[PDB]
Amino acid sequence: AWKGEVLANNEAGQVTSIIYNPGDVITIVAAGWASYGPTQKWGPQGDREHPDQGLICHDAFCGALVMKIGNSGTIPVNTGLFRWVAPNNVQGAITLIYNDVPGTYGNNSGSFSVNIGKDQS
Amino acid sequence: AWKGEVLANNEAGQVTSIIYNPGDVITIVAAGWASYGPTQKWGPQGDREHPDQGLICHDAFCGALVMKIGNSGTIPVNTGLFRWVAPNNVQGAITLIYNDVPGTYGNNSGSFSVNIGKDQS
Amino acid sequence: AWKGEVLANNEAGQVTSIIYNPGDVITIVAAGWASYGPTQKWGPQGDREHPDQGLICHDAFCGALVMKIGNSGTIPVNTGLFRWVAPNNVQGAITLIYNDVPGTYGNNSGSFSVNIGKDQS
Amino acid sequence: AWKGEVLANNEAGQVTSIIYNPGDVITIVAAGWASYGPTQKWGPQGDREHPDQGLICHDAFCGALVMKIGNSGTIPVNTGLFRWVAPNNVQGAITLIYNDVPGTYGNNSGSFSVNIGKDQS
Ligand SMILES: CCNC(=O)[C@@H]1C[C@H](NC(=O)[C@H](Cc2cn(CCNC(=O)c3ccc(S[C@@H]4O[C@H](CO)[C@H](O)[C@H](O)[C@H]4O)cc3)nn2)NC)CN1
Ligand SMILES: [Ca+2]
Ligand SMILES: [Ca+2]
Ligand SMILES: [Ca+2]
Ligand SMILES: [Ca+2]
Repeated sequence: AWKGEVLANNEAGQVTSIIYNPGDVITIVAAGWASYGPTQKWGPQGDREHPDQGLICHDAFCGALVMKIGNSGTIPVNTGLFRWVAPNNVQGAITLIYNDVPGTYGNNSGSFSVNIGKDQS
Repeated sequence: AWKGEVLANNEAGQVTSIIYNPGDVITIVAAGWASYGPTQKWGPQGDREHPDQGLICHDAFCGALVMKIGNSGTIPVNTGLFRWVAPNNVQGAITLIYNDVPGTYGNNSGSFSVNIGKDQS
Repeated sequence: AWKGEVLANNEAGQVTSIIYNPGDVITIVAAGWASYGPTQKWGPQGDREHPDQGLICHDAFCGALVMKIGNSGTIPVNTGLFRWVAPNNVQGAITLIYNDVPGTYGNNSGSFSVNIGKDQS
Repeated sequence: AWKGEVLANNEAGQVTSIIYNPGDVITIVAAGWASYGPTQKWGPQGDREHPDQGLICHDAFCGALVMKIGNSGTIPVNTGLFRWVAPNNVQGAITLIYNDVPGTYGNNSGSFSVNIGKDQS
């Protein structure tokens, strides 16, 4: 299991100790407050009212928590995933990332606190 | 396990099929959008900017997801709980509840989706 | 989870810290060597050659590991149980017991080492 | 999870679907009756009275259940493993094998019924 923080201004994402292998079932729970620029902060679902201006993940809101598994595309995480199997046979190290537009991370603030564990299988 | 929705307008909350017993380890993941009156909506951590005017749970923000276990007082859930064990004594059915001031749920809207499961212990 | 020894000469059995509640899924692994009287010893499946002369559990061999849940009748455990649900209407503390004839435990020897855990549900 | 049987007369062993990866926690439960040649039978701990005349696993009795993980040496299983983590650098498919002297499996009989699962980690 892994626990740690994902900073909103960290464009490269936060590598975890979790390697997702074939057959794994995982659960993720994320909490906390972050911003992509505004004074206001949002939780791990991000800002539902904000337009997509070239986000790294088009299937989550600006300011949401997302991830990559190995060489996968970005996958939404939001507040978390319950007893979840990765689609399309993706595998590898899990990296958590704040959803913003590339090159605009420098004004971001806050972080999310994230737990990931493997479940029974 | 149990999956369902918790309406922001329901002062009675949503009973689940999960009975929390001593020593149980549980995980909850919550998502969605709700409001305690204003046009804006917030996720399950609620509105960090809003003062407590008599909330049912003084340890979570207005608009956050909380729960009771049996006849306990309210306990924060927020975006969820990861492999969590209760304080000694609580037992009984989990009921999920939107955090607002009693008598003021009339103008509330939206809902949270929630998954609850028992973990290894 | 619980880990402990169950002595073969212990007619009252070994009460564990595990309380089986409705809906629980459990796993048990048992190991070791014990005798109901003879000089040789057998594992937790007992002695497949030995006739039943009034055992506390008629559905396991003499020298097998069995259990009660609360005030239930005896239930076979043998080498263990994998992700097992109890019959309806059985609940309470798990007590582990060596399978022998009542009043004949005095000449028994050895013990079984047992682990019990609750699984995801 | 894998469920199946391991024949006493199968010298090559039984290659399961469980790929043990770094960090995994596994549980195995084994049951049943088998023999290395005699008309008598033993459970998955094998025959405690029998000398070791060149067994594939010297840390278990003749007639016990043992395993390999990838290209590891043999590891005793006996009646099972409870929430077990492998030695460092040990990884790969789990092969289950009856413990007998090489070249002497042809007179063996019976089988053990075996369940393997991955636990939470
Ligand atoms: C008719 C007599 N039957 C029996 O004795 C059987 C076997 C068990 N025996 C006992 O528990 C005791 C104690 C005992 C003493 N020894 C050492 C002498 N026996 C011996 O060395 C031996 C060796 C081999 C075999 S069978 C043989 O085993 C090989 C691997 O070791 C291989 O698998 C071959 O394919 C297989 O044929 C038997 C005995 N050992 N145990 N004696 C009463 C209980 N009933
Ligand atoms: Ca930004
Ligand atoms: Ca309101
Ligand atoms: Ca006896
Ligand atoms: Ca043989």
